[PDB]
Amino acid sequence: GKDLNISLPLKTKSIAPYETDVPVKIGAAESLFKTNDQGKIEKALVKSYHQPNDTTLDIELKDNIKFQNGQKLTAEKVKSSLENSMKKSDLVKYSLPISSITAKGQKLTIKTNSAYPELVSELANPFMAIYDTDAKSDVNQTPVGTGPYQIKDYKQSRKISLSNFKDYWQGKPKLDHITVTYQEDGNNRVRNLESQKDDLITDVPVNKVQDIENNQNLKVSKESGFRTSLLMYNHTNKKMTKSVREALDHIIDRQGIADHIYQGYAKPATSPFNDKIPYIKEPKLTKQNIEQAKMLLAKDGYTKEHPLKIKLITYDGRPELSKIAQVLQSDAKKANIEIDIKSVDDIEGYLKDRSAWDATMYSFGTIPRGDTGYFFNQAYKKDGAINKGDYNNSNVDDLINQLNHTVDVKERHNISNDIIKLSSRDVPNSYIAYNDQIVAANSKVKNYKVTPEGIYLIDYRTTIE
Ligand SMILES: N[C@@H](Cc1c[nH]c[nH+]1)C(=O)O
Ligand SMILES: N[C@@H](Cc1c[nH]c[nH+]1)C(=O)O
Ligand code: NI
Repeated sequence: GKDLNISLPLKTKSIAPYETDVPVKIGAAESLFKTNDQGKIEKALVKSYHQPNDTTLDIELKDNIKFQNGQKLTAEKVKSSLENSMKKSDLVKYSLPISSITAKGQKLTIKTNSAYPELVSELANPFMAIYDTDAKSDVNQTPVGTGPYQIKDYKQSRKISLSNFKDYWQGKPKLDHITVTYQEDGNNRVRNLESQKDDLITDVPVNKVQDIENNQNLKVSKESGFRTSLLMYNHTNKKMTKSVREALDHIIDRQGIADHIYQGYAKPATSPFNDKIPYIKEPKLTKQNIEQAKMLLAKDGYTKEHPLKIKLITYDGRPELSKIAQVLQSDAKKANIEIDIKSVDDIEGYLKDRSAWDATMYSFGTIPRGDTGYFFNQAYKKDGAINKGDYNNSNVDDLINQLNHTVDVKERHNISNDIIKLSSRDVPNSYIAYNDQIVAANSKVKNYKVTPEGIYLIDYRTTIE
């Protein structure tokens, strides 16, 4: 009727907002701040804020906002939500170095111990979305947010059912119900769309784009965005030496991957960050060189008779990753590396066992809110939430720590580029492509978001005509 069916990759376990960005994506939860369609930070739940000095953030919340259970969004509710998320999630904790929070009425004051200029930016992170900590339901199954669609039922790792919250603060939402089901295989997501089992899908495989564009019942939307595919190394395994990481870096053919695997919907990568960001100084592009890789591997004693063995993990959710793994395996054999590819259904859970993998295909949104700090703190610091391979170098740590208290924006750019230059020498990961996000829908579905941060999808204006 006005019911919308969505098919997404990357199944979740908990759907607490501090465990996954899914509740923000599907319209259930909202953070204090957001980014707009051009990627700039804006107030969302906040009416006004001020920073009287470099350790104090004063916020006044909007006065007309309710949670989906009818409770008012007050400063006390925001305090308890943020404190709970800090306690329950390392990602949230390491992004928000908050020393205290005080609340009265609609006003809250957030303090830090020292200057952290990216604090407001990180309050736009979907993992910091606000939920009602006093709700008498399990936040891991049916959290209660302020968004336009309330989660009514969750079948773990399979299906989320949401219903219109009529008193949504920005206006009455335009759909009656949304059903989200997980499907990891992109070809299956496309088949579900073509058969009308689903109405909106994300992460469309590039080789299906033409088939969908050809269909007059469907439409495809693409956004270049800020997501990077990569080969991530497990630094806790002593065999993954600098020579080995450099060898693998030279077996990748980034230009060929962008042209033939992504069919032009990606550009070859050097650093984590898309080269379209104008202040980023990218390292030199590595061109494939099998002879160089063989020479590097000989440094550690590997030969055709005694090759390096690598267990490489992959997953289906981002559909080009496993196509890249196959061609890495074929080419690596020419350089005396035998790669065994293991495709897994739950990538984040699988990689927690650091004895079970040598390298993994991976993807990540490296600059979702306009600053490089988030990525460096989460991917290049020990215990950072996306640093699955435990990369850490004290010299890089020092620069990241300096960046965190640096207010002057041009100085932040300079330190960021120094971190890129120093870290690149270690080959912490091999960044492969800056690739577009491709979303497809039935033509009757209108006003979903396909914007550069790669997080938002559903809002109170999304509809079916
Ligand atoms: N960060 C990886 C793996 C992941 C699973 N769920 C969320 N992320 C990706 O987005 O492709
Ligand atoms: N799937 C999102 C969010 C995430 C957090 N951790 C892993 N993934 C991304 O890769 O950017
Ligand atoms: Ni992810």
